[PDB]
This record gives sequence, structure tokens and C-alpha cells, in this order.
Amino acid sequence: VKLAGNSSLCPINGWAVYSKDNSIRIGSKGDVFVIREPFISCSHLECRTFFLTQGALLNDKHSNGTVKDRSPHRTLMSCPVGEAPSPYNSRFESVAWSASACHDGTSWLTIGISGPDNGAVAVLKYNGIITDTIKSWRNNILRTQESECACVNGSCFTVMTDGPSNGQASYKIFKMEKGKVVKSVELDAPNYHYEECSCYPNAGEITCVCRDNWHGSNRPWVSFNQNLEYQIGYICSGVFGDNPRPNDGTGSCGPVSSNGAYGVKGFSFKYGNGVWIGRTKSTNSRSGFEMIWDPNGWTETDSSFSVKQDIVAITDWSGYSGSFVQHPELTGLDCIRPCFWVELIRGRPKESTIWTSGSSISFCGVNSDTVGWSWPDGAELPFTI
Amino acid sequence: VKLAGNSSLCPINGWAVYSKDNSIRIGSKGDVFVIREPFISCSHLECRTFFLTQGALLNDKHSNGTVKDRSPHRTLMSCPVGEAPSPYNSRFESVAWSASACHDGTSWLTIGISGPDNGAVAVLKYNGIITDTIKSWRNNILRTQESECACVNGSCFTVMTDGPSNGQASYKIFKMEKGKVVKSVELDAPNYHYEECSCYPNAGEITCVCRDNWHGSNRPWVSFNQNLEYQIGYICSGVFGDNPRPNDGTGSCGPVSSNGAYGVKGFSFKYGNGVWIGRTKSTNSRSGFEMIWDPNGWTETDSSFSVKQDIVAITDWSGYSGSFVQHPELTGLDCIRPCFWVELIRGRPKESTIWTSGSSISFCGVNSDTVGWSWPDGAELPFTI
Amino acid sequence: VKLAGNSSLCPINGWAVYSKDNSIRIGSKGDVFVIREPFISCSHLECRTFFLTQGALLNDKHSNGTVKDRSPHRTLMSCPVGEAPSPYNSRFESVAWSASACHDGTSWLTIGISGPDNGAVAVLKYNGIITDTIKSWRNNILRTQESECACVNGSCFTVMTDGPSNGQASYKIFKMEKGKVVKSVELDAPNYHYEECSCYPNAGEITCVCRDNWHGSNRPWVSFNQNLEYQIGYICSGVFGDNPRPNDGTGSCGPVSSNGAYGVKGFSFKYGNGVWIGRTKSTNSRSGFEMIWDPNGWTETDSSFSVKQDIVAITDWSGYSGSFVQHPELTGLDCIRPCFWVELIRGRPKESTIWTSGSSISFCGVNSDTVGWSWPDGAELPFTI
Amino acid sequence: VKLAGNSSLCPINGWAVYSKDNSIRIGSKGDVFVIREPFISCSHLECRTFFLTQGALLNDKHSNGTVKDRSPHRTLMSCPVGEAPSPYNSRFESVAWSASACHDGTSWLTIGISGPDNGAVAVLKYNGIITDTIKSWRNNILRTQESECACVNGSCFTVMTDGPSNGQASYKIFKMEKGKVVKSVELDAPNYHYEECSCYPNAGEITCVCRDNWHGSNRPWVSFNQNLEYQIGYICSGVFGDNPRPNDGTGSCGPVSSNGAYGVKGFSFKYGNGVWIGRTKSTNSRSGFEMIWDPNGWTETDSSFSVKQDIVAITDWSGYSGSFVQHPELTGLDCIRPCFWVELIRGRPKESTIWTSGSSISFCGVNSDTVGWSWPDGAELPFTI
Ligand SMILES: CCC(CC)O[C@@H]1C=C(C(=O)O)C[C@H](N)[C@H]1NC(C)=O
Repeated sequence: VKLAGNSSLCPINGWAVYSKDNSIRIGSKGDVFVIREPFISCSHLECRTFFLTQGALLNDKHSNGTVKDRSPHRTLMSCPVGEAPSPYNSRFESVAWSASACHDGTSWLTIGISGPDNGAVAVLKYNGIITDTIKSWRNNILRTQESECACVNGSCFTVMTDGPSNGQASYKIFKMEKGKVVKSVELDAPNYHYEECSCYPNAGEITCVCRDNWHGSNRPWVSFNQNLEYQIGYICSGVFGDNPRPNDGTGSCGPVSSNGAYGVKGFSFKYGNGVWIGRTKSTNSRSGFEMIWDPNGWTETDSSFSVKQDIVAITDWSGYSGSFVQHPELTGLDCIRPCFWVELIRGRPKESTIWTSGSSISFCGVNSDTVGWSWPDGAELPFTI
Repeated sequence: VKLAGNSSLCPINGWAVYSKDNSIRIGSKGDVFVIREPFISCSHLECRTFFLTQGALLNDKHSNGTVKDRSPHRTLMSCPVGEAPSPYNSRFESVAWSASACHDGTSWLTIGISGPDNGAVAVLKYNGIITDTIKSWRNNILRTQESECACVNGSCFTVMTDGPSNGQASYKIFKMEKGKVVKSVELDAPNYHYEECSCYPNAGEITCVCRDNWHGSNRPWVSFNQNLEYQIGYICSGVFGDNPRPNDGTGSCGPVSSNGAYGVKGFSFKYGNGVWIGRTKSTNSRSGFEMIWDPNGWTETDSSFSVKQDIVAITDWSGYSGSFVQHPELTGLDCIRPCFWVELIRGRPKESTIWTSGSSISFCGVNSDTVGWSWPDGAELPFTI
Repeated sequence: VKLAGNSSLCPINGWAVYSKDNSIRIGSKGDVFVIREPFISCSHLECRTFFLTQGALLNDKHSNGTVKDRSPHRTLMSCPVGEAPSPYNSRFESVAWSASACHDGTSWLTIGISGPDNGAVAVLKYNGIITDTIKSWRNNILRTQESECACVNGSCFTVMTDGPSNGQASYKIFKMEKGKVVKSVELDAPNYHYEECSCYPNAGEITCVCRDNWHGSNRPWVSFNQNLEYQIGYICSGVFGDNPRPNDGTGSCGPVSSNGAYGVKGFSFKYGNGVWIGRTKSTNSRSGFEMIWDPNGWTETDSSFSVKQDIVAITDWSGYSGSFVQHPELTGLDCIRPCFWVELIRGRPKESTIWTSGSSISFCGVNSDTVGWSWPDGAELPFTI
Repeated sequence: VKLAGNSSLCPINGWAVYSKDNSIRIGSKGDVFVIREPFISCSHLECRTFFLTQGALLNDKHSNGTVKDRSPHRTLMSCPVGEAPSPYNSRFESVAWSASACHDGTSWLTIGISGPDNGAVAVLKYNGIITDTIKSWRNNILRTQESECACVNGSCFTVMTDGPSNGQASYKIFKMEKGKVVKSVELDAPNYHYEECSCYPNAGEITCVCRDNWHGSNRPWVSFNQNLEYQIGYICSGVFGDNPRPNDGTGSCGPVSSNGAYGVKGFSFKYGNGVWIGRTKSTNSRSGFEMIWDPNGWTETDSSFSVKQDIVAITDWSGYSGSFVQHPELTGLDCIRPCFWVELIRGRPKESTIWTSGSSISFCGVNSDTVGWSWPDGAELPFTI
């Protein structure tokens, strides 16, 4: 039975720890994969951590990591949440160096992009069997979310970008059913920059908060209806979401240029005019992580908010973070659970090692209360190398 | 179908071995988690061993174990009974440094506490999805059973403590249905100290034998109806069940203060006025274990009992122990099976290693006869370190 | 639905290879249990390999193996046929240093004996939960088949022995259902000696071909009905099946003393007055294996037989072997498929290592023709130790 | 419900990446089997990777590899597609130094041949249980596909060879039902040489394109109906498909002798008079790989073709490749989906190590577009040896 996306984000007051895989600590001795962007996505029955791997284990020569980001050895795989991703507990999903995945309530749709930078191609797989293909339309690094795609009413959607990671690039939103692109639209988003979008369903529409790697310290967003009729803008909140960024001053609804000329995959959840923002604690490094509730900051420009829930201390590394959803059909709830996962990145380039991998921690919505704390990766570097 | 807890504990003459995971021996080379409190719990179909990990494997630098007991890496996981807990074979359950779990006939209820000591939050999950949150109400290390909770008529129950592990603390009994607290009661138990409760259902009610870390050598207990109407007291037998403890002299039905101002998670099974006391063989160390049947001993003070069955020889190390039950819905029996597990602690503080982990063995009730013997951990220490 | 054991053994011409796990060779690097007696047994749906482990892995110090045969760490487990037994693919069955198992069409019956030599106890489990217990009745190493028991008409049967491994011992046949011993009989077998029986159903009855460790070079047998009314004897064939043994001279229908004073778990299939005998090739060691078809040989004394199918060369080590059965409920055949398995033992006492473990190979019945060959263990000893 | 093979090959334009296991890169630390000929075959629900192993893991002394190809330790196993084959994730299929496998829509049929060169025997299994045997009829290395067999309307087919791998050999086609040979036919192919056939169903008929190890640079083929009524020939195209082979000149419909006096296992898909040809890029080594579409090149001789899609750069190693198929009962499509896998051989004889193993990559049919690229093994040799 197809996942209805008609309900709304549940009302929350904080975030409860949902999972911590300790991959890198476990991986010191265990056969753990060296990985990146470990995003979570759920079905009507279970939740899985997807991730991309260079096809190498921690503490092996092959973790050498000097390799180009986009190698032909990169693969999308998944394992059950909270488990250290190893070759013994991971299901192969697709060959790719950028990807997303989501479940329509019936089957898994995975989207693995691979090939050369000037002709990369996205392979879509419904229940593991290739169902469609998408080719680079700009011949300049076709790439996608690196987190869950969103499904509604039997249709799933994703955002892909092709073009420079500096100036303008091209952005298309795709609508697919049973792994087949039935429709697609190129956003008319001049002066906007979209990368690694974190999308989620809400009352039959999709919202995505993304990364602006070109020229914005705040994050750009796009929300569209099942017919790909959209709207775009930037979280106006002066609690800037991107990293690097400037100190929290006065925000704006289009690209904040001071310091926002790079970035990190992140997310944000829109509540009315308010925003729950996840972000690194540091303004320079992918260190620390905190959730911030700025009621009415999605439209207003302030530096003030009302709640801050710590997640990872500034003294410990973080990295990519993205959002994921639990549908009522999995929960029994009468709303959609917003949840998020954080990538705790270790090694290069901030640490003196030959490799780079990450741990995940994830949290979920919830009305009852929570607490802030620090759930860092916890590995002692460097490794036997 | 919900688990009816209306039958009573099955009459028993002794305890037959049920399982032994050999985790620490296998861990010498295998990828086994370093763990603590591997309690067992069963559903209407199978039994699983739950345990807590620091997220490190045996024989690996990260099992350094100089970390605070309650680190943010401690996680609750489970694997089939008798298997070595490894990331290749364990299911992630929850992020926690204290917890319990129990199945109600439908799904697993897991309860994992994490967070700082001045406001730990218990996250309750039903079938893997968060269903409730309980906050510390004293802001002083909120903690729970470290063993199977008890379900009856579709409602599950547990006991949590908040406050000091020395003097008076606050104790509450929780009642939840489908992972949600539907009723809670604070016990009016001045002079009492409850910690790491071993609870079990009997005839529609729950009886818990716990640990008094404050000032008792005998174990305190609580029993309660499905409406949290309760009774409390201490095991009066002069066969003191805690550890440390004094030599078996004359008990009392309120905390025996000679020598019992510390302790160890243990259990006991009440039959009528008698008791099966599980406890260590030594009175100073967590070494050896034995089962003891002091009939007319739960209400009476003596030193005399009728049976003693050896489990682990004074010469070997033991540790936490807890009860678990096997319901007729799993068993086919017309009564509830009393079972228990014993944690075989190796390493620190009694050995000269840099870690602490434990193996597990369990036994079940039984009418037929058994044999006393010694099923110790069996690992050679130290390890390659 | 209960396995009907009413059909007869299928007629056969030779044995086709069924499996080979390579455990020891794989075990040089992989995490493989050091095991003994990996007998195979099947249900109505799958076949599984059971085996006993010392709770240790190949190439780790704990395989030190100087440990008594009967240690409290010994456990009964199982993994799918053909797979190397590791703590990552094996199910835990029971704590045991002697064992047997068999499926009745509904659930698995396992029997694991543990405890001291003067009072061992056999734990029976039906679907993993304890259903009965049997204590030593001579207080001298209660012990069992180390191979599949036999089920017919929803009752399973096994043979246990208690008493010395030299002179007269005591022999009992247990009839159990749903894992509960519903009847037992002590064989009245003066001058007989039964250990490690390999039993199989045929035409509603059970026949077991065992090992005489006391004074026989020929194998003793027992066959009984569902009411435990039995008959007994020795394979009369001069193609002596035990090991050690003399050169094939003239056999006798009661113990052949010469050279018959020790032995190895073996099996044999009776077909009318003929026997399919499996035995080692050497007469002083456990090396080589061959299936021999001596028609008119179970009741006659000859040295002559019609067929010999090599299985393991004399230049390679073998060990225990036993029979396991297919039933027409798992096969679709109108008869019972006789199969067998052979244990390839490497290490001590024949080899200069610190451990002993074995690999497994299996073959089945089959009407079509096969080929004799040699399927040895294939590991290079000694190991990294 | 049995798999109908009544539909035609789906029309296609190129090949989308389906999987990459990186087994070598991973085996560098992880416990992965050293394998050869990892063919893929699918059921109506999943696709698995079958491979053959020597019973040894990478980076362990048992991969020493000086061993005859045809050892008694060689086994057929399978694991999900895209996963690294390890004893922890692979299922045991059969003892075999040559094999094939296919699912008939109901259960899997595996064909494993083992035994000595003068009289090997193909053991057939249906759903894990032996269902027939086929003995060498020339006593000179009976051998089969090393790739998926073809199933149609409930009958599966395979091709085996017996005889010299130089001069005339003997070649037979077999039709089986429920793993039982129901009909076989010897090809009347004087001057032809068939080995390691890649077969596939098309419109209720099977087509196989094989290896001529005797005196052919082009590949020989056999197509047959459900009654084993057949036809034979060679791919006439001057786009020589074997390796070694000469530079692409003018070919012939009968064995091209220039340089095709050895070879490598391969495939091609027939569409009308056209042919999709999968082949290595070098004419001397098993290096690189590419798909070429030579329309009107299955019946014609040219050096001209229309499309060339790269799969592995000339600069990297490659190996066996085979066709597998996806049926409509699995895909939902209305036609049979052609796919292929490529074996990426590392080590001996081309590199300086003591072992030989292969990774795998695979691609499927597809109407949308794709891209040529290189997806090499990526392992750094030599290993710690
Ligand atoms: C014996 C003929 C056959 C083709 C030449 O040899 C194959 C060549 C191989 C090869 O050249 O890659 C390896 C195969 N595993 C082998 N199979 C057998 C049956 O031994």
C-alpha cells in the first residue's frame, strides 16, 4: 500500500536520540566500511542507513582516501539503523558517487549517479531493478541529495543539480512513479544555488532545505506540489545555517554573501513561519551540532530564537546532516515525524590520517521533553593507519 | 495477540543451563562487542540477549574502559541468545547507558536512557519507533532495571530511580501500553533503596527484587497490581543476597546494614513464603554464583535453607544477574517459566587489563532435575591488550 | 505437519557429493569456530550442520585445546550446510559437550548434555525452549549420538549411554515427543557396547549403527519399533567398519575383539541383508574414507563386497562420520534419502599444533551414477598457532 | 509459478551500471573469498551472485593458488548481488570446480561438477536437494557454463563439453525439469569448439554464445528450441569477440583461426541480424572491456559497427563476462531484460602475487541512455601476500 503524504509534521518541543552506530570506533578492529553521507530513510516497516563507500574498510591501505571524490569504486549501500556498516550487514544498492533513496510504501527507490563528470548518469532502481536512467544535461557533474527523497500519494520526488559548484548552476526537480521519471521541471532560480537537498513531505507537498556552495551562508529552499509547481527562497533567519558562515547577525531572504562561499549538507524543518534549524556549532569547521528553534525565522530576519538543543559539543567533529521522515503508516501516528541524522566526520582533512569516514547519530521529533548533550564520534585518531 | 500474564510461576526443583555465549573467549580474535549487563528477554517466538556497549570491540584500543560508565557512546543492542554480540550479528536497539526491554505479545518495548546526569532522558521505543520520553525528575542520574521489564494483559511495567545511589532516592513504577506511559506512581518508601530491579510477572501482578546500593545486604522488593497499587519490603532471609554482604547470620525485613552499603544487580523468585535466591558465592567479590532455595525465607529470618545449586565456582568471576521469564504463549506451558542470566565479568577492576566486559550464561526453571557445576567465562587474561 | 517415517530407504548405486565447508582452510584468517562432530540434520525445509565448539576460534590462543573434552564452554550450535561455522552465521542451540538433534516436521529437537562426569544432565529443547531433562543414571559420563536422532510419526528417538568406555556400560533408548521423554528402555545387551550411534528411520522403525569402544572392530547395531521393542547385534561382514580394526578377514555377528579396543563415530545403511558401510581407509588411523557395498554382508561373514567408492584418500585425515536422512516431506521422493557426512579432523593428536578442529564433507544416496574421488580438508598446517 | 520464456529481448540502446562488489579491495582486510567466474543469475524475486571458490580467503596463505584449477576444495556459492563474497554472507550451493545455475520461477537449479578429470560428475540440485547426476561421457574434463543456464516454460537448459580443450571435443545440450535431465542431445559440430557457454532465453528459444578455445577468434553459438532441435555457427562479424584475437578485420561464419587458438568466456546478444558484442579491449590480454553494437553483424562480415560503449579501460584488468537475464515475472516489463557481468581478475598470471581472484561488475539493458566509462577492480597489488 502506497504511503499517503497528506498529514502534517508533528508538533514537537525537542529531539530524542534515535541511533548511534559507532562505526569508526568499531571499525578500528572490525570490518567496517569507510563511508560518507550516511543518510537514513524509512519504509512502512523499518528504517535503514544508506551510505556511500569507496569500497574500502577502515584501517586498510585501501582507505588511502587521496582518490578523487567521484571514483568508479563508489557504491551506495544500506544497513539497518544504528549498525556499523560492514560488508557483512550491508545490502548493495547501486554503483554511485552521489545518491538518494526513499520508499513509496511499496518498494525502495534508489538513485545512484555515476560515470564521468562530463556525462554522469543517474540510475534509478525500484525494488533493486533498474527502472529508468537520467543523463547529465549540462555535462558538469550531475548530482543529487545525499539523503532520503520524499514520497507522497505513490509518487516520489528528488532534486538534482548539474553545473558549477561556484556560480549559477541548473536545478531540476523530478517526479517519479515506480522508479520512472514521469515528469521533471528545471527551476528558474537565478542567483540561487542548490546542492545536496534535504527534502521531506508535509500535507501533500514537498519541502527541501539545501546547501548553497556558491554564495550563501543561509540555506536556500524549494517546495513544490505533486505537479512540480514550486516556490523558492532562503531561510531568512539570522541564525545562519550553513557552515562556514558569519556570526549570527541580520539574516535575509536571498543568499547572504559574507562567508557563505562554500558549505555542508544540512536541513531545516519549516513550522508555519518558524524554523527548526540544525547546524554546526562552529562557524568555520564542521565541528559541533545544535538544533535551534527560531519561531518565525523562516520569513523574518533576527538573530533571536527561543530554544537551543545541543547535539554535539564544539569540541567534537560533525559534518553532513540531513533530514528523514517517519510516515504514519510506519508509526501509527496521525502526522509525519521529522527526524534528522548527523554525520560525524573523522580524518582528513582536519585530522592527520590517510583516510576520511563518518559515524552517524540520528534524532526524532517528539512532544515529550529532551535534553541537550554531546554525542560525538568518540574514536581515537590516528589509527594503526 | 497480547501476552496474558495471568498464570503463575511454574513449580521448579532446579535450574538447567539454557545458554552460554562464550563472548569473551571468542572475542580474543572475533569481532565481539565489549559489553555489560547482557540480560535476556523473550517474546512469543524467541529470546534475545540485550546488552550495552561502549561501541568498541574486544582486543581493540577503544575498549580502554577508563571512560565514565555513562558515556554518550553506550548503546543498547540485542542479538539471539547464546551468540557472541558482534556488529555482524547484533540489532541496534537504542542509545543508552541504562535500559530495559520487554515484549508484550505484539512488539518489543525498549527503554534506553542517555543524556547528562543532571537530566537524563529515557526514550521509550515500540517496534523500533519512539513512542514516549521520560525526563529525570531529580536530575541525578535517572536509571532503570538493566533487565527485562514485565508485561501483563497488554501493559508493560518497569521501575526507575532518580536521586542518590547513597542515601534516600526517588523510586517510581511505570505502566505503559504500546510504548506510552499511561500511569506512573512514586513509591512512598522512606528508608528503602531500589536500583536495577529484576521484575517478573506472576498471576497478573509484578514482583521485583532489586539492589539496595545505599545501606542493605538483603534485597528490597516491590510488587504491584496492574493499577500500580503496591507493596514493598525486604527479603528477610539470613541468606543475604546482595554483594558485598556479611556472612549469613540473622536477616531482617528492613535493610541489613552490615556490609551492604554497595551492591550488585540480582534477582529472586518468590514462591509462597519461600525464595530462590540467586547470588554470588563470595561475600566481598563478584565471584561465583549459586542458587538457593530457602522455603519459608521471604518472610522469615534464618540462615537455613534446603537447597544450594552451584552455577559458578568461587574461583571464577561473576557479576550482574537478572530474571527473565518465558510466557506460556511462547512455551505451550500453563504457567510462567522463571529463568535468569548471569553476567561473567572479566577485566577491570579485579584484573590487570585495560577493559571490562562480561560473558553470559542463563538457566531456566524446570521440574526434572539438574546438577550444580561451574560454567565460568573461561577466557585467558590478559589479552593482546 | 509431523514427518511420517513410514517409507523405506531409497535404492541407491553410489553417493553424490552434497557439501564441503572448508572451515579450517577458511579458518586460517576468517573467524571460524574450532569444532568437532559437525553432524548434519534436515527438516522439512532446510538441512543444517550442527557441531560442538569449545567457544574458541581457529588461530586464537583459546584454541589451546589442552582443555578437557568435556569443558563447561563446550556448546552445541548450527549453521547452514556447507558454510564455515562462525559466530556470525551460527545459531546457538545448547550448552553441551555431547549432543544430538533432529526435526520432527514441526520444530527442532536438540539434546545437549553438560555438567560434571559423575552427574551430567541432558537438556532437551523443542524449538529452543527446554522441555525435558535426563540425569546420568550411572554417574559416568552420560553421553549421546553426536549425530541426527530419528523421528517417525511425530516421535523422535535417540540412544544415550552411561558408564565406562571400556567394559560393560549402560545403554538406553529414549522416545520423546515435543521434546519430552515419553518412554525409555535400557537395552539388555550383555557384552555389547554402544557409543555415538548413527540412527535413521526406515519403514516406521529406527535402526542405529554405533561404535563399540570397548572390544569391537565391527559396529554394533540396535533397531527398534515406536514402542521401543528392539533387537540388537553386530554387522557380521568381514569388511570391518570400526577404526582401529584388523585387515578384512572373517567377521562375526558379535564383537570382533582383535584390534577392536577403541573406535570412531561411524554409520552404515542396511538394505535387506546387505550393508552400505562407510569407514576410514587406514586400519590404525583416522585417515581416508570409502563407501563399500557388501550385499549379503549385514548377516554374513565375508571379506568380499561388490562396490567401493573412495571418498577421502588414505594420505588425508578423516574422523567421525554419521548418517543423516532427507525425508520424503523435504524431497518429494516416495522414500527416505540416505545421506552421510564425514568429519575431517586436523591438528592433535596426529599433527604438531595446539588445537584440533575438523571440516565437513557430505554425500547423499542417489540412483544415477557417481565417481569415487578424494575430498580432503585441504588446510596447510601448522597455523600461525 | 514457472517462468515463461515466451517474450523477446527488450530493445535497448546502452548499458547502465547495475553492481560492483569491490570484493578484492575489501578482501584486503575483510574476510572475502578468493573467487573466479562470479556469474549473476536471478529469480522472480532477487538476483544473486554465484561464484566458485578454493575455500580460501584473500590475504591468507591458503590462497597460494599454485593449486590445480580443478581441486576438490573448489565450491559453488552465492550471495546477494553487489556484496563481497565472504563466509559470512554466502550460501553454500555445491562442491564444484565448474558450475551453472538458474531459477525456473519456482526454485533454483544448481549444477556443480566435481570429481577427477577422467570422470567428473555433474551434480544437479533443485532447491538445495540433489535431483540427478550426469557423468563425463568422454572422461576428459566434463565442464559447463560458468554462467546462468536458461529456463523457459518450466524447463531449464545448459550446455556441457567433454573432450580436449584443443581439437574436436564433444558437446551436448541438456534439458531439465525440476533438476532432472529429461532430454539431452549431442551437437553434430565437427570443426566447432564449444566451452563456457553464455545462454539466454528469447521467444521460447535459447541462444548461447560460447568460447572456442581450440582454433577460433570469433565466438561460436548454438540456438535451440524446447525439443533440443538446434542450429550452430559462429558470429560472422569482423569485430572478433574472443581474446586473444586478431585486429578487427574480415571475419567468417566459421572459426577464425588467426590468433584464436585459446580464449576467454564471453557473451553476445542477438537482435535480428545484429549483435551486441561484449569483449575485452586488448587483443592479447584480458584487459579492458567494451560493448559493441554491430547491427547486421551476426550474419555478415565487416569491421564496421555503430556503437561502442566503454566498460573498463584498456589500462585495467578484466576476465570472464556472461549474460544473465531478468524476466518479466521479476521486472514487470513485457520483454526479457539482457544484462551482463564482468569478471575483473587480479593477481596471477599477470601480476606478481601468489593468488588470483576476481571482482565483478554488471550492467543491464535499458532504453534510456548511458555512458561509457571505466569501472576497474581498483585493488592495489601486491597484498600483504
Ligand atoms: C578446461 C577448459 C576450460 C576452458 C579453456 O578451462 C577453463 C579456463 C580458465 C581460464 O582460462 O580462465 C579457468 C576455468 N576455471 C577453466 N575451467 C576448467 C574446466 O578447468
